[PDB]
Amino acid sequence: FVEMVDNLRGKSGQGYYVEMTVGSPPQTLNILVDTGSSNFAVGAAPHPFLHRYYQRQLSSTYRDLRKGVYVPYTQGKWEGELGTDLVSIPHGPNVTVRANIAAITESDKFFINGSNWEGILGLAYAEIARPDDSLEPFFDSLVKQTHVPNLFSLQLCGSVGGSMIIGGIDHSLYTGSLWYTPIRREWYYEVIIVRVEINGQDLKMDCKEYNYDKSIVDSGTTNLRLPKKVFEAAVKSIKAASSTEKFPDGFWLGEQLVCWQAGTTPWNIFPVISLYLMGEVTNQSFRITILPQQYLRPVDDCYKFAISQSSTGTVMGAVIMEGFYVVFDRARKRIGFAVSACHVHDEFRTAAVEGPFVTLDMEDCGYN
Ligand SMILES: C[C@@H](NC(=O)c1cc(C(=O)N[C@@H](Cc2ccccc2)[C@H](O)CNC2CC2)cc(N(C)S(C)(=O)=O)c1)c1ccccc1
Ligand SMILES: [Cl-]
Repeated sequence: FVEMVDNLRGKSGQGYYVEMTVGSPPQTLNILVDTGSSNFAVGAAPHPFLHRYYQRQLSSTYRDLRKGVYVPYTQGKWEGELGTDLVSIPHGPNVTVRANIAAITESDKFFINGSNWEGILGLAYAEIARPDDSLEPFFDSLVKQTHVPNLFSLQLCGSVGGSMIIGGIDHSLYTGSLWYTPIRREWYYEVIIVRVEINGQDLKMDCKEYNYDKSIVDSGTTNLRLPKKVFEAAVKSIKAASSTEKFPDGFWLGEQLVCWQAGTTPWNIFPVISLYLMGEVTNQSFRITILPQQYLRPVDDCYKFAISQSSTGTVMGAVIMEGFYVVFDRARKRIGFAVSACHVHDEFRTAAVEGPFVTLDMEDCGYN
């Protein structure tokens, strides 16, 4: 699928986007790729931060749906006007579909001043689509209206780059074997984590903990976010493996940045981290392992701590995704992980995907 290879750009900390076109003739926009949301939504007014925006009056295929949408985030809020128009992805399959568009007419703390994107492509399911499940998401319009197979894969390469392969997989982007975890239910890309090790040390928690109340795969979130009760323990252990050097008790966020002279970065006082994921077969699991490199983000070389808490559940943000090629195999209701060809890896230890493991009572790990 060489046409689609390297079709993502970005800057550290500012997200991964793909170029799309909207309306007739096409208007070109950069659009953030987010697997943790389900609306396609673009700037539609001259917000000053925006390099460009969808100008509906210039498109003959635009059709008004005469309905509004209001999407608060955690911090990031937008409001827009629903319509539909002709959408296409230059570095994607050679098709065009009529999809839903939320013309963003007002927003607070959503756009990033200095970024080079103007929109968001929500790749999750109708169930979490705003205003409600009737608003069909982009990918579902894609598949229903063309021959494009019901699947996509992401390689996010941590100025950033990567690939979104729409409709398939490209073997050039990973090594070894793909391992697959079921999508527990189609709303977010929900999965079940069944064991967590730090440096190989289990945290011997109840595994219902690791998924309280969700575990999810989300390209639109920077961090590995862990549930309150899990975050606490994770922290204690990673803080314990790391006690060669002290650090502010607030830096284990969040609340500060940490620093070492460039090259002085203390890589190894940090443990690799492992999530075991439910496998395809009863009582079988597999693990994904990431480096401190993945969860220590460049912001003198000052890094942030990419793990954090959530009353939301686990969020396998880009901290996770950067180590792997992730295949969203909607057709078979499963997600696949393979070691990424582009992940950042030193010479002492690299990211890994391995199995099979035996693990009992995996069903018991799904919070209900
Ligand atoms: C842009 C940046 N995202 C961020 O840096 C960032 C974004 C979000 C955020 O909420 N992202 C949105 C999409 C969304 C995307 C962009 C703007 C608004 C909404 C996404 O739909 C969230 N999905 C959750 C509802 C399940 C959340 C956080 N976390 C709270 S955090 C501090 O724990 O990591 C960080 C980023 C950087 C690199 C890679 C990916 C994303
Ligand atoms: Cl439609």
